[PDB]
Amino acid sequence: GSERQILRLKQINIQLATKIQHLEFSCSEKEQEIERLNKLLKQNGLLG
Amino acid sequence: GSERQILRLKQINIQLATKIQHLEFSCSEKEQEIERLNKLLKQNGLLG
Repeated sequence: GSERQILRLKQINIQLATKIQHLEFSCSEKEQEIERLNKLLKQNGLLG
Repeated sequence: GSERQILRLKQINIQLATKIQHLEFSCSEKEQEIERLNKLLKQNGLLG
């Protein structure tokens, strides 16, 4: 009964650990874009 | 025994699920930041 949770949680945790690495890269990619756009605004006089 | 192993797996689980929620919120806020920057660029003639 109860012990069957062990494999379920082990496998879910592996999936979640992988998902964290894919979201870290996606978030980082968006940060690089924000920096690029900020610079473009700054070079054009529009970032204060 | 197995009860304690399960408790530990659940704690890891919630730690991972909480980090995913956070990165989903962070990613979304960055996409909104990208939208706002793009709209500024568009208004100042920098996006064609």
